[PDB]
Amino acid sequence: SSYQIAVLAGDGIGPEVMAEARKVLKAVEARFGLNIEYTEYDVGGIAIDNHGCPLPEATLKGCEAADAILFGSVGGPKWEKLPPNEQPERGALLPLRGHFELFCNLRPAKLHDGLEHMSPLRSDISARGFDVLCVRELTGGIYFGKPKGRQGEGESEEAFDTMRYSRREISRIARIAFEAARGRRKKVTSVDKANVLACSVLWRQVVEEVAVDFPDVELEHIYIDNATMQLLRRPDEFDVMLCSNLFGDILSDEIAMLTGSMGLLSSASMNSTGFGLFEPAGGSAPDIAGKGIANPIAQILSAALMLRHSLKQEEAASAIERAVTKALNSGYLTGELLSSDQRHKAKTTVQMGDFIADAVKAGV
Amino acid sequence: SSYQIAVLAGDGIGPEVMAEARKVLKAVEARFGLNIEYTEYDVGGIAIDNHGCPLPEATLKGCEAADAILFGSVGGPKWEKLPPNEQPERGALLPLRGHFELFCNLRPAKLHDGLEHMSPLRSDISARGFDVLCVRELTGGIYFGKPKGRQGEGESEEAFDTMRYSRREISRIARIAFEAARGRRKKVTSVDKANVLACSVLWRQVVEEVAVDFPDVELEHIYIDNATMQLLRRPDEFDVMLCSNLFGDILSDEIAMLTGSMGLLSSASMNSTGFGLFEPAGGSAPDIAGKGIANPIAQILSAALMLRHSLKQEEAASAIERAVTKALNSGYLTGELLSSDQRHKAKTTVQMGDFIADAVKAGV
Ligand SMILES: CC(C)[C@H](C(=O)O)[C@@H](O)C(=O)O
Ligand SMILES: CC(C)[C@H](C(=O)O)[C@@H](O)C(=O)O
Ligand SMILES: [Ca+2]
Ligand SMILES: [Ca+2]
Ligand SMILES: [Cl-]
Ligand SMILES: [Cl-]
Repeated sequence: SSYQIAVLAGDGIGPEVMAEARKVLKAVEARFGLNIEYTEYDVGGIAIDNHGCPLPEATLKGCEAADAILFGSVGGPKWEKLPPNEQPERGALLPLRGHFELFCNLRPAKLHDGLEHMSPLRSDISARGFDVLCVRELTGGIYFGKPKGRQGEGESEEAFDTMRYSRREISRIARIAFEAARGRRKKVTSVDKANVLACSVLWRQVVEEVAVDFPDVELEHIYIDNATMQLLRRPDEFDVMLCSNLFGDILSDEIAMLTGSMGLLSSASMNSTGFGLFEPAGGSAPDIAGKGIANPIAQILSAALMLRHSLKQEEAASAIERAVTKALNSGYLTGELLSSDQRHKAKTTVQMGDFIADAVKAGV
Repeated sequence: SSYQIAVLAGDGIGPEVMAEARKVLKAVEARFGLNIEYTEYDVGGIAIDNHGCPLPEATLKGCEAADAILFGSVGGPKWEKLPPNEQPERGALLPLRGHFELFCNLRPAKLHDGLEHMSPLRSDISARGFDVLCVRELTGGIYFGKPKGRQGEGESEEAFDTMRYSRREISRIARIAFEAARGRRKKVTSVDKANVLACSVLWRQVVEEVAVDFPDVELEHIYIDNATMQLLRRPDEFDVMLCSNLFGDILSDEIAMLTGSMGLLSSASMNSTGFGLFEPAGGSAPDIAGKGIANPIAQILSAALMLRHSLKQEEAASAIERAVTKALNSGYLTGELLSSDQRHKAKTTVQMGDFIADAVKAGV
């Protein structure tokens, strides 16, 4: 019936961009007759300010009462002297993922036509283009493995983290990657360090076991140091990249930055029942906050991921995506998408959201 | 008195490039009156073929009787179906590092003048240039931490690796990085994941403790997912990058590939007594082997690192480096350094070594 969304806009540009996502959602709600109710909750640094911790009890409970979390961004210089476990970004995101079992992170990164010049890639590499989905295991591996901590004092004081995966954890993230490849270009590149790590040995072994169910999908394996090199040089050769938690973290940010256009990229972190956490791929960009400069496209597109993946509102999700395409091909781009001689054509955050929501209303 | 070198040329191009390094060493030996004796030992795939394992007992003992290991490259398709712990690359390199306590890996990567076009970076980024030394902790962390293995069966079978660092391990790699920065551009970027990992919390804490002894060196910290993004985009902003084992592995290969010219880059892995293992940064490139095509500069420069760091032959090391510079500025470049319209000017491996050794002889 009537969906419930926990809106966790966080810090920096999170609120001003979330305002545009919500604006575009309003247009989609009216066009498709969706009944979505939203409640806002403090998270990250504003929650520390307001409630003394990055993930208040009340915010968590709001997320459990929701069908999805629409999440902005967290962190900023203000909290960047806090002891590393009280800090906003890890203190909002890791417990969210752990509590809701959001084991699947999807971060698709593509080079958009006309924006090749912005890619830090050499012009003939960006001109080939790319389109790489990183599928990253989000609730296991070295992030949540135990023992973690430290023992001892002085020179022999040591600290430790345990990277741990079971067959079950690996197979459920691998199926996600194969299924995604199946509807893309039918190739999974599994990324590990199987020459060094026992988790990676089992990782590679299991993802190969999952492959039997996808005889139309090509699987190759690559070590993470090789994957990071190869993506800099021929990112067009990857379709779906399938990674454990630490590796996926590194790789997803790497190809996102290779696009040159992070303010266009969004993220889905989902559990097996369709609940998920939907967010822009970039940070809270505190330096540009409250200035009407941030690109809201990433947050807008996060709301379209939320519609699709949690609310099963595929039409609505697709309408927002095309209203974004339309912006991008009708000269509605924020300042960071424009070369320095074109930076005077920059639209503000409000202008971007206004356009994109008008487009949805107009039947794009 | 008379130095002893264990020559472990390995597989692929390792031998034909090592022949050029040895040729250039002969010229340096004659010019500086150095008495260097060399013994060759099988390692990697040729050792599996010849002795049934990648690091024969006899090879190890040859390395213990040596002042340094001059190491080529290991691995190739031939051994790439072996169970992952019998494989040549990990089976030669990790036990070498562990046995000789080679905790310090130095991999300097710079963009050479005139070779900017080869960098996968966008032209205005490569034109700024860069010069980044990755200092990577090589004997600890998740590579050698215990417990490592697996337990269980079926879906609940799990495997595990332990990332472990002590204050002592961190402080000795950090001093190396600060000392290196001190003689470069006086900045250390320490790379960790302190927002997630207990090893990284202690890592950051300790490297900050080491910093007190280097008040002329700026220290900043960066997370590894951010470091991999930032290096793609503004690699000119880094001087020394200081990393743990897994992270340094990823980062050193990333900036090496950002140079566009891996066949020029070499590696030093050294213990605290000056013994070390010296090797080209790139692999065994099996596809181009025995064809007189491989760039020997990386192996030649590995021999100059060996002279400097193990044999305390600074003059000799410097003479080889300048003979390399001279090649590179006198039109002696192998095929992979030349744009496709200039690829007819390519020199062979023998021609490169001949030139570089002539240059040393001539008093470069
Ligand atoms: C903030 C940090 C814990 C987080 C991660 O490592 O997952 C961030 O890097 C990300 O990619 O969401
Ligand atoms: C082969 C592998 C074990 C090794 C490493 O991870 O150290 C290689 O990647 C390297 O960089 O030397
Ligand atoms: Ca990240
Ligand atoms: Ca490597
Ligand atoms: Cl992991
Ligand atoms: Cl490590």
